[PDB]
Amino acid sequence: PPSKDQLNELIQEVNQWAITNGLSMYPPKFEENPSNASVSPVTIYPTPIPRKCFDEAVQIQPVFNELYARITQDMAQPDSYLFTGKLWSLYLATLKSAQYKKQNFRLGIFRSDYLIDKKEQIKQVEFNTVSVSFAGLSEKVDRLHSYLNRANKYDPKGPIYNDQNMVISDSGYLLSKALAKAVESYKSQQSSSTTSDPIVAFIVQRNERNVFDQKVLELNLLEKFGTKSVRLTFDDVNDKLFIDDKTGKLFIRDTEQEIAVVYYRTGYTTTDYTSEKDWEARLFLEKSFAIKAPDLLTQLSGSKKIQQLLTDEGVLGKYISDAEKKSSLLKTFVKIYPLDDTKLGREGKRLALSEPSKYVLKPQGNNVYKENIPNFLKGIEERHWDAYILMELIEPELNENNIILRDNKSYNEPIISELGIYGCVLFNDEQVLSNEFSGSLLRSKGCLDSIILY
Amino acid sequence: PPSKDQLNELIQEVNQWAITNGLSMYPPKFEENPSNASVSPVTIYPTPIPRKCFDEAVQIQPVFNELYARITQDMAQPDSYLEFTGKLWSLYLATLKSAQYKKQNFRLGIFRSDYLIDKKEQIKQVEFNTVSVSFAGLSEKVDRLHSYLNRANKYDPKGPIYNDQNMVISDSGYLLSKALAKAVESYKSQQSSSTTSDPIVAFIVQRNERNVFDQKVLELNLLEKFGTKSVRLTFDDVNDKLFIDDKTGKLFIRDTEQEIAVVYYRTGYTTTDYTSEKDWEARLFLEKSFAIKAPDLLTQLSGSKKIQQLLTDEGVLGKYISDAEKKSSLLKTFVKIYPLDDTKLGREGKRLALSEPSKYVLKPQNNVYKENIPNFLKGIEERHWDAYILMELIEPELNENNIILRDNKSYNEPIISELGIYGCVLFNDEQVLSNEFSGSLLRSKFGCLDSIILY
Repeated sequence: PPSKDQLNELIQEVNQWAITNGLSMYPPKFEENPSNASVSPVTIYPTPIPRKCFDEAVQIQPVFNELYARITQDMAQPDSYLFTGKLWSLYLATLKSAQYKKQNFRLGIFRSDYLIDKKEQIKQVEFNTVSVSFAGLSEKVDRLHSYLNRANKYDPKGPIYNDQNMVISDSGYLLSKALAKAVESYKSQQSSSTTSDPIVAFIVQRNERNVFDQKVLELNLLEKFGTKSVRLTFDDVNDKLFIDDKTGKLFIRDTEQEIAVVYYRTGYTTTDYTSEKDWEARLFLEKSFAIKAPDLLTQLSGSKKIQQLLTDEGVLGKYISDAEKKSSLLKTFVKIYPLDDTKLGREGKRLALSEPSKYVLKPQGNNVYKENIPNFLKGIEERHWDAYILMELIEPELNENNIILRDNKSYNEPIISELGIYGCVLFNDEQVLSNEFSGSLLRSKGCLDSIILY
Repeated sequence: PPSKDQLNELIQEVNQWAITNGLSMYPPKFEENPSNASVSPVTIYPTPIPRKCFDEAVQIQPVFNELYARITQDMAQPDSYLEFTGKLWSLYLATLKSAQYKKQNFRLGIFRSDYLIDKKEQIKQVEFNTVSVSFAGLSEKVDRLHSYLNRANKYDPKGPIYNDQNMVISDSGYLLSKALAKAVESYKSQQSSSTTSDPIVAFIVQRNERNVFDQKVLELNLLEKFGTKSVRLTFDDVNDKLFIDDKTGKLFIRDTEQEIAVVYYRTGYTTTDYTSEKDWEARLFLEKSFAIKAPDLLTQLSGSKKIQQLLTDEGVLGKYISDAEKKSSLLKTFVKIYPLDDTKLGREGKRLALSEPSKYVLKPQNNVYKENIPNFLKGIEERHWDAYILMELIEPELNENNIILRDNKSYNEPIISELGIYGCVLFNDEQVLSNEFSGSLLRSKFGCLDSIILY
C-alpha cells in the first residue's frame, strides 16, 4: 500500500536505476530506431519464497543436469527406448560419415522451472534444455531490489528487508563461466604451436528484442574470461561461415576466426526456422567440430513427452540407481495415477477417496475436480474407473502484495510466480565432465521478479 | 574509413554495449514516458591527444583547484579588496546575517578545466567551471566503450587496432563520488555522537533533467563504494520537504528525519534554472544551512568570466601564488592578450604583431586577423596603435578521421575536441583540506562524448 507519491517516487527510482544498469529491452519495431530501449517489465518488490523450497531447488539442479545428460547419451544409441520431426531428421543427417573425427563434447545450459505448491513443496512445471533466457537480466532485477532496500528507497527511514534473505543471483556470470569452460575444453582437445583464440558464436534470432539480456553474457565472457564472441543469425551462418573439410573446424570467412562453441539463443520453435536454408544452417553447425550448446540430441531430450515419461518411477529408475536421488526428483514431479488394480492403480483409488481435494479426475467427458471426485466415482462401478486417471493439482502461492511495473504503469494485482534454476553440464559420449548449479530466476504473471526467503 | 557494412556492424555494437551499460540520456519530452531512454551521442573511435599535453593537464589541475579555492577565501574576507550575478551576490549578502548557530566553514569545490590543444603542442584553457560540472559519469562509459570495441575485436575482427596502454580510461565517476563521500565524512567528523549517524548527500537537480543517467552513476557509487545514501531534489522539493533546526542550522528532510550533510548542485548555474522567486529562496535556504555546499555561492561566483580574465594577468595571479614555477605553468595555459603602446608589454606586443602576425588577431579595445596585421598597422601610426589589442588565437588540431553517432545517424565530419579535467577541493576559510585531480573528459563537436588515445 505505498503512498500514491511514495509509489510515484519509487517508480522513477526503478526507471533511473534500470536504465543506468541496462535492465532493458527493445520495444516492437525497434529496427526503426535501435538507439532507443525501454525498461524491462519488473516487480517493484521481491516475492516471498520459502527458504526450504529454494534450497532444495538449488540442491537438486545437478541431479537434473545429470539426468538429462544421461538421457541424451542414451538416445545416441538406437538400442534404447528414449517440429521434433525435422529436428530428428537433422539428427539422422549428422550420422552421415565424415573424414574427420566428430566432436564428442556437448554443453547443456539448462533451466528447471518450479511452482511452489501449497495444497510447501516445489513442483516442476518445466525443464528447458535449449536456449534458456533471462540469466543476464535476472542478476539485474535482483540487484535492483537489493539496492532499493539498502538505499532506503523502499522506506526513507531504513531497509524493510533483511539482506540475508534477499537472493542475489549470479546467473549471468555463471552462464558465461559455463561457456568459457566449454571453450577451454575445446582448446584443450588439441594444442597449438601458434596462438589460438577460438570464440563463442551466439546464434540469434533476427530482430531480437531481448539482446541486452544476452549482451551480459558476451561482456562477462570478454571481461572475466578473456573470450571473444560474435552474434550470428541463420542468415549470417549461411553467408559467413565455412568448415575445414579435413578437421571439421568452424571458421568465419576471410577473418579466419575459429569458433569453439555454438551457443543457441534461437532454434527452439518452428518459426525460428524461416526458410529451408535455416534448417541447412543448423545442420551445418551441428556437423562442425564446434561444441554445440546444445547439440540436436540434447535439445530433443527436453521434449515434453520425455519429461512426461520421466515421471514414471520405472523409467526414471533406468537412468538413476540411487534410491535417495531418485526419491528427490519424483518428489518434485506432478503425480498421475491410473485407477485400475495394478499396484499404482490401487494407490490411485485410495488417494482419490482419502484426499480428493489434491486432484482432478480426467478422462483418458468433463474433468471432475477435487471434492466432487468421491461422489462421482460412487456412481460408477469400480471396474470402469480406469476410464479416467487421477492427476495431482498444483495450487501455487499467490502474492497479493506486489506491484508490477510495465511501461511506466503500475499494477497491484495478484501474481503467481515461477522459480527458475539454471544448470550447466559438460559431457561426452559416456561421462559427465562438469556439472554445476548456475543461478536462479523468478518470473511472475509476465515480468521479472526477485526472491525474498522466509 | 570502415566499409559501409563494417560501420553498420560497429554502430550496432555501440548501441548494444551502450544500452546494456547505461551510456544513455532521455530524449526531448521524455516526461511522457520516462521508461524509455536513448544512447548518448558519441564518437565511434577515440581522438588522438598528445601524451605530453594530457599529462600537463592532469598535473596542473591541483594548482587550479588551489587558485580558485584561494580566490574564494579572499573573496570571503570583508576588508579584502577582492543581472544573474547580482542576484547571486544578493543571496550571498543574505547569508551574512547572524544566526543562533556557528556557520559551516567547510566548502567543496567540484571543478572542471577545459582545454583546446593549440598547434601553433600546448594546452590552452578555454574555460574553468566551478559549479555543476557535467559528464563525470558518462565519461567513464564512453572510455570503456572504446576500450571494449578495441579489445573484443570489433574495430577489427583480426585484433585490436590500438595499444591499450595509450587508451585513457577515466575514473571520474568514481572519483567525483569519492570527493562527495569525503565531504560527508568531514561533515560527520566535525562533531561526534555516541549513536550511529548516517547523513546523506542531496542532489539539487533541474526539473525534467534529461541527463539523469550521468548523475545516477554518482548516486550509485556513493552507496556501493562509500555506503552513503542520497536524494534527488528540485528547488520545489527543497521548499516543500526540507527544514532547518534553528539551534544547529542542520538540514533535515521532513518526516524521515534524514540528515543532509552535503548539498551538491547539478542545477542553479544559469538564470533559467531559477523559474521563480521561490527557487531563489530555495537556494538561499540551502546556503544558510549547516550542510556543506558543493559549491557555495562564493565558490560559484569565483568562476565568473570577469574573475577568470582578472587571473590571466600575471600581476593579479601572483597575489595568490608565490612560487614562480607554479605561476609559469598556469600562465602558459592562458590565452595571451597584449597592449599596443609604449609600456613594458606594449613593445613586446608590437614586436609580436609584426614578427608572428599569423598567431594573433587585432581587436579594438572590426578585427584584423593574422597575416593582415602588419599591413593594417603600417598605414596607421604607432602612437595611435594603442587603439587596439593583440590577442593570441587558438588554432586547435582538427580530427578528420572519426565518426560521430547521434540518434542512429553517423557523421564523418572533421571535429574539434575539448579536453576536460575534473578536480575536487575541500577547504575552509584559510586552508585547503583536500585537493585532488578527479578524472578526465573529452567532448567533441563539428556535440558528443569522445575518448582519448595518447601519442
